[PDB]
Amino acid sequence: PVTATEIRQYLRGHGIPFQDGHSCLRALSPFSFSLFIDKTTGHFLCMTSLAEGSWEDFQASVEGEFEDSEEVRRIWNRAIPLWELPDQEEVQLADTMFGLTKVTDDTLKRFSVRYLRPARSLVFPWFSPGGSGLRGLKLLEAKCVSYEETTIPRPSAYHNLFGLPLISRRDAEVVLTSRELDSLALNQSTGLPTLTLPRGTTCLPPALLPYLEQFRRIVFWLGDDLRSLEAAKLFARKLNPKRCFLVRPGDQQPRPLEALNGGFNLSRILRTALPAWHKSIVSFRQLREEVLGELSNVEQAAGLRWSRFPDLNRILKGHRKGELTVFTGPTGSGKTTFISEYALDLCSQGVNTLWGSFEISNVRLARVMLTQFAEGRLEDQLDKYDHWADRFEDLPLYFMTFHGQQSIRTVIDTMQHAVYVYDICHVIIDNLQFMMGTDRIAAQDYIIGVFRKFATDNNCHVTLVIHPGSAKASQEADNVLILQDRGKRYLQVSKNRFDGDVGVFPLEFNKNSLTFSI
Amino acid sequence: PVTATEIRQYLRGHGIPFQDGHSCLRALSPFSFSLFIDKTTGHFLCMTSLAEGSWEDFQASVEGEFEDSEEVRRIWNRAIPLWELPDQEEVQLADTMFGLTKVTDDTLKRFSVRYLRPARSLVFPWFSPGGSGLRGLKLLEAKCVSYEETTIPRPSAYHNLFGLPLISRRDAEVVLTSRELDSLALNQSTGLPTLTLPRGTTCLPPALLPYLEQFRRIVFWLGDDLRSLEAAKLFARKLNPKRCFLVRPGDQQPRPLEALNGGFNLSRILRTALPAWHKSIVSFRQLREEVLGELSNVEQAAGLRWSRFPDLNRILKGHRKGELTVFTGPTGSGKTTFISEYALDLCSQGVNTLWGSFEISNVRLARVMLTQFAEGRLEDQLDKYDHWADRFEDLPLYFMTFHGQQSIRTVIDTMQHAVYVYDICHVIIDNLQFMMGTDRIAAQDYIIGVFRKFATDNNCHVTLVIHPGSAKASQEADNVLILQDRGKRYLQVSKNRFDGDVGVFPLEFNKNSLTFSI
Amino acid sequence: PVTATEIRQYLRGHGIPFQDGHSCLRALSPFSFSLFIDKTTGHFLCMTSLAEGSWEDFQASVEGEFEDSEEVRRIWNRAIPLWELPDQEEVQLADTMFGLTKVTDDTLKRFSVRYLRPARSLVFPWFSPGGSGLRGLKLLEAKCVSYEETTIPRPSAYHNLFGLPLISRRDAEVVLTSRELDSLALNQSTGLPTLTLPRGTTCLPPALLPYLEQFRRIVFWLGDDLRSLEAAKLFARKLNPKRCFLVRPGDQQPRPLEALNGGFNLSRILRTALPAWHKSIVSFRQLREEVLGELSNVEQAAGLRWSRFPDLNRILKGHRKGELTVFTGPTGSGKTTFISEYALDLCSQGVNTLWGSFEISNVRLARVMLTQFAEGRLEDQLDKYDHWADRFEDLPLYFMTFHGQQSIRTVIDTMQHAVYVYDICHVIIDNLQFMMGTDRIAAQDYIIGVFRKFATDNNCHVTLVIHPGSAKASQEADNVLILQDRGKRYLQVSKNRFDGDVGVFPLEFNKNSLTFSI
Repeated sequence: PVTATEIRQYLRGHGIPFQDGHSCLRALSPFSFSLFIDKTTGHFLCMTSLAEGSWEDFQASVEGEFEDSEEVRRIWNRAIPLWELPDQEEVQLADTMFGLTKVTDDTLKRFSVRYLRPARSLVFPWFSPGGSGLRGLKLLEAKCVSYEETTIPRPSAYHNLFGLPLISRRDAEVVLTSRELDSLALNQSTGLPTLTLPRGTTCLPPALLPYLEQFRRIVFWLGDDLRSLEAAKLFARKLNPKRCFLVRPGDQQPRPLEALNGGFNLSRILRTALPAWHKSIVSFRQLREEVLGELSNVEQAAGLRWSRFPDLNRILKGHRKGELTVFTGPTGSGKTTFISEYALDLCSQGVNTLWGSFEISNVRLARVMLTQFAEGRLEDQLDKYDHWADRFEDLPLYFMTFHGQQSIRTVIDTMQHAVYVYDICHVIIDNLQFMMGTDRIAAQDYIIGVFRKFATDNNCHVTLVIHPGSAKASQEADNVLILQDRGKRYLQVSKNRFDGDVGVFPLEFNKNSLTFSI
Repeated sequence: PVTATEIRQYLRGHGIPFQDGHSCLRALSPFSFSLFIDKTTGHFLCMTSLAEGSWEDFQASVEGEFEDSEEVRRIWNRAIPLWELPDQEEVQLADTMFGLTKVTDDTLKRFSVRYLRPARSLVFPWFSPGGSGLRGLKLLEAKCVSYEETTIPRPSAYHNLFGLPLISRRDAEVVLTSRELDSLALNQSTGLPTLTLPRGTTCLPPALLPYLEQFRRIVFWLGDDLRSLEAAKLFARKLNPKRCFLVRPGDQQPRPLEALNGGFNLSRILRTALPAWHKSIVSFRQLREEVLGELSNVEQAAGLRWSRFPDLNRILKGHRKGELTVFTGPTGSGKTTFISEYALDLCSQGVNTLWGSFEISNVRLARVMLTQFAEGRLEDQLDKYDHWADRFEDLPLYFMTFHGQQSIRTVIDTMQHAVYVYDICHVIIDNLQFMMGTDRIAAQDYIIGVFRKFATDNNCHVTLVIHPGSAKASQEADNVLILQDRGKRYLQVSKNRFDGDVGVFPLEFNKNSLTFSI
Repeated sequence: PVTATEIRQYLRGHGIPFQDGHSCLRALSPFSFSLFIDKTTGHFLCMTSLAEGSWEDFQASVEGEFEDSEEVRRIWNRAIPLWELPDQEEVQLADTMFGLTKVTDDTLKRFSVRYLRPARSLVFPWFSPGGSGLRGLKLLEAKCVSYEETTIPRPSAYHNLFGLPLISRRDAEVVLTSRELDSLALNQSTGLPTLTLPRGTTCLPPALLPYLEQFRRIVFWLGDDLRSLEAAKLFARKLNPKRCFLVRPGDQQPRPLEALNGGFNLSRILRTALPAWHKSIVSFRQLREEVLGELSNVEQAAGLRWSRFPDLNRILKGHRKGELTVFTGPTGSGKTTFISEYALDLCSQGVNTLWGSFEISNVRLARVMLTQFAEGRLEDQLDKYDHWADRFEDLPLYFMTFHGQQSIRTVIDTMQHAVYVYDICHVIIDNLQFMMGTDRIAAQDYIIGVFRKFATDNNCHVTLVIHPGSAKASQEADNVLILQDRGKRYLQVSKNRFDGDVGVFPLEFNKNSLTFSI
């Protein structure tokens, strides 16, 4: 709830000379403008003092922390660099499975890419911004051709930008890659500075924003799918899209790793980058690639495909961004368990989800959702609980804890804050009456319009569950889901913004596994 | 009705330099910042002058007390220190009943733990903050394994923090314990400073807050039950939860006394303390312990169990915090006696209750409630009245006296003030019409919403008795209780927020003992 | 959303001395008044520094770009000047096809008109304002007598004013010509300075306005049709019509190229130019030519004739300027495809069109409109896609991208901004309900009146498609189009402002080509 003007006037209180630089303001550090203040969160960070915290921490600091030490040097010491391997069969097998046929040993030395023998996996080190020891390791394993990502520490704390020590202060152009292998190929040929997102197209933590402040031109290259382009656009809004460019996906525009392997020239691809910022009026030139992609990716024109609800997939046909849907049904039918299952299935595919359930006792909700993840009854499997707990704490999944605050204004800024900090791509609220907290009809209409305004402006998909349909709700909402009863129930959809397809299908619910089936 | 800004400007009137320190502001004492002013009550207290009083007393002091002397030194002189006992059988029996097998004699000397021979009970002394003589003694007796608590003077005035002289000014970390024996074990192993609450998880008087101002990190450890965690959270709100941490209860997280006896490492338990302050958005990491506890303590998921209303227990299933319930019934059925019985039974289990009865002549109400405590007729037992009077004046039970004030705003701040000063966990108001004080319907709806807002924000359970049901009351309220007549009556519940269970059961009322039965 | 006063006060902030000159203010360049600031867009441009950008760029420039290099010198080197050709048959054939019988070799040397041998086409060079190398080439080819226009680079970026180096600073009179050959004849006889519009009567980019600031008297001569006169009037509003004059079309007032060839005196035509600015009251003197033209051009009294809807042409009889029409029909009839076809057919004749479609996913709309341009199915013709893409990116066609903005005020200024920047002569909005976002009826009436006010004031034709006719809409609107169903549909018109002709005709829609037929 702190605006940029409030940040500026607070700095003027201490008389600290600050310069408005892109996203995070730069000023001389009181504890050459090393001090950086986040525009939206006020999270301070110094390039020299290396101090981080909240805005309230900064306020208390002018009046009058972490080590992250883990047994990770052992893994580094027990792994051999790829370019220092005298073996012939081992290295040839290594590049074939990881697609490193065209990767030269010079790039390996520059990026310090290491290889581990016990599991035959790549090693991607994390270097401290201050030149200290290793901060973490990222491991990629090839299985069959599928790549498995494993990192130490947990992915929620993994904030490594590959090539950060390599890039210099005199560099203004940087290209971001969703993976790390494609970054090696991109730097090998173009030679321009490049960086990799921590968890790919999952999310971009704001802590990494100050490191990218120096660059003036930024080109996004995060895959070869419409989902990657949408993820790039969300990332663009954080970094003042007036200073960044995009590379549209296409048949002739593959990923940098495949482009070098396939022999296609990548300099032309980088040259045809289109601006991510547009005026209120645009021409067809900035849309030629998008229309071509939709013409050959009609399956990608919609959202992701659910792996547990084929019947829902054949009617809704996807889960887009910005669209708002409303779910409703009679009480006592467990309409709160289904939405947890619906969110969990989408969450398993790499979608950021946020839970703002009210009057549900979210502690109990976490238990129900975890049982759904286990696809069974966890009471009997209490012995094997740590294994599923570790698997549970790697998906993008977050919860909202409101103790006394219930106003509509309060929840909006917190939801907006959540999107900025963790790239929340999906928000679900269980009870809307608790937010309240002809008057009831008018109040219900007002809050629904606010959510529709928030969903459209922020492009984040929002799902509202209604506890007793409401007047004027259908016009504002894009989709409707009704779970009626006849533990057997059926879902009926009578409004589809994207497709205009309606229908109804039955469902079978089992309390043993808390998972619906048909 | 005095805000923090009003406190600050009043200090600026005299020009006293004050520093905003956590909860109670620190300033130089005019009668090194010894003077402390409470944020909510303004109760001044000096570390050197040792002067206490109300905010109005402070205002009158700048313009122009107690001794608490009791025959308690006799008990101390007639008791022998545990570490100075040459007997062998006596000391071995003493530790077995009190669970002091692993307690070393060095800890006994440090804490000056004494033992009394006539009744075989522990002695816990109270030391004055200024280094004066003893202020009180706390006695714990083991009977069968049950511990009985007896203190001199009365528990309402017992404000002793065990280990207060022991802790130094250069200590920033303190762990609070609900008992005293576990504090001895905690200090024996960890060696970190620790303190004990006066009456355990009952309440924390604000007078003890300035003594804890010096510490920056505070860890709560008040038992191994969900009730203890809830009590810790209420205590956290008083002491700026941004500077305190919590230890969640669990099977692998026992009390410090049992942890040392059981051999479990306690350093790990202290290391995994989770912050008591959270943002508006949280992840699953800060909820792993809570969901595990609810999975193995399903009986503790609800409130306490009544010892006198099994029929009410089988439907309501508990008495939670923050939930609001409304009681109603026809006049002349003695609906005011039942609520006194309902509060008294919960009060007997260690729950703070406040009475704001209007148009009931609370002096008469005290007589009725006391007769219910005696479980019979006190008219015949007038000879044995002092014994029950002493037993009556040790439960947490308080009353509200409103002579002329009837406005809704006035009662809200007084109720809020009562919670801050004595940890009021339950508020009951007999008559709502007296507070008033289509107009009547609108006024009744407004005040009910205010109570619901107050109950939810402060997490204090509030019960309203309605004197003739009301429109729009069911939606705002969480539970409904109706006492209809057919001195035989029956209670019907048609709304259960926590469980959704409804029913109706008869009751038999006897005027001889003023206690309902079935 | 920046007014002229805001521009003036911002300049006063830096203390830059600025002089209010006609359209674009003149001031001393900080990076003799070389700096020019656009009144409506603030697009800065310096005659010496040669720096261009947006108003926000100017704001950021005071705190603390393009090359357009193409292989065009090869074409110039491979072409021979017309006056340097020793051939006799070739030059005689060249002038007969291009109508250059009366053109003298002296004019060719002065304007540096070149001729290319491989395709037998004229060459019109583009010179940089700073005297640098060639910026572009315009090619005119004669085929049978029809002239084909081809320019390098794309017409959207062609901003060449023929004769700009030739005209001096001491010239106050300039005559604008829609073509280039007529400019050569006009300068040959009159000898007065003259310039040519980049794409003729299509549009006048604001970037060319500062170059015409020096001239005080401007005479428009853009053809011999009522459309040319209307286009001249729209151009007049941009350049303060108080300083410009018009030449009315007529039988005795042909184009300058034909006037010299036909032997008619052109000095008299230039002398009888009428002012383009009039008071609120006028006499018949300034209307004698207009009434004569309408008397002999009754076919030109209305708008253009559609080349794909003869049935619609026989009833509506044309597409005028300033008139507002409303289109409506039942959903699911593809009423959004027809309006794209209607706009595309008019766009193919040289009419600037703007798309502000809402809830249509304009990226998909571009695909549908492009398929209509191909007059068939592009899925099978994906191999021959670049050829149609190049043909698609030369018509005047623009789109509006609104992500979160939906207010009526926002869309009005953007539409007004679009007209100023690109001479938008046609605006079509697909969904009006999305702009919203008895109250609905009042809101719908208000926005329709705003569009009617905008259409009448700006003389731009606006078409609104209504998604369910509305009350009070017929009175404000000028024409109504209804597409009912009985994929066969029929269009009914029941209101014609210009003609008063009503009727209804059927239509046949084919999904293979997405083009209606009868």
